Amino acid sequence: PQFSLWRRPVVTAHIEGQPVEVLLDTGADDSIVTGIELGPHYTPKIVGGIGGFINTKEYKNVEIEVLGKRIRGTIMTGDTPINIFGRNLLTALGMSLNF
Amino acid sequence: PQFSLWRRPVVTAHIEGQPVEVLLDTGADDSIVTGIELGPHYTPKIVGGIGGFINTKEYKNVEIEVLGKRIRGTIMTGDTPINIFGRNLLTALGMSLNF
Repeated sequence: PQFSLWRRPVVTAHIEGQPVEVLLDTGADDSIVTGIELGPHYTPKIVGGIGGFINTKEYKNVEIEVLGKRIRGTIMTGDTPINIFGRNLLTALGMSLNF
Repeated sequence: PQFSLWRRPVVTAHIEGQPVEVLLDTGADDSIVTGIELGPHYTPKIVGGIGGFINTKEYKNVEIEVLGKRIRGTIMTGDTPINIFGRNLLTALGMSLNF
């Protein structure tokens, strides 16, 4: 199936059974969400975006449900204005940029 | 043809005949580049990214060459750490997010 880019390629994912709205975003190496609690077990980060950097909490082998797929993968949590699924999760999902 | 997301979907565009390396990025509404002079004729902006906002110069019906296509479209210029072609230019280019 497909996403044409006339609208934001936005979707609903359950991370550990909580549901979040994420933008599928080719331009990110990682995936940052806010709004969900992933717990105690993390290594911190610093991510760079357009206008600065933010402080995030890095979580590995995290349960993700999205597009009728069950995936395990790394997610960061922090100060993001929008939730993104970066290229790390799109490779896993089997996605391509077609033209 | 296609971009699988194992590598950054990066490409070379000529904006007004100058060549720039751009990341095709689904997660942007617009396209911001730095490094090129587009001239005097602009309306300013403020774009929001992850960590803040930046100040940009908005240019319309700008000549773009990329992927053996000649396109006209809006580009912003400013403080971007990476050059991006947002969803505004990918619709024009005939791109889709396939899975």
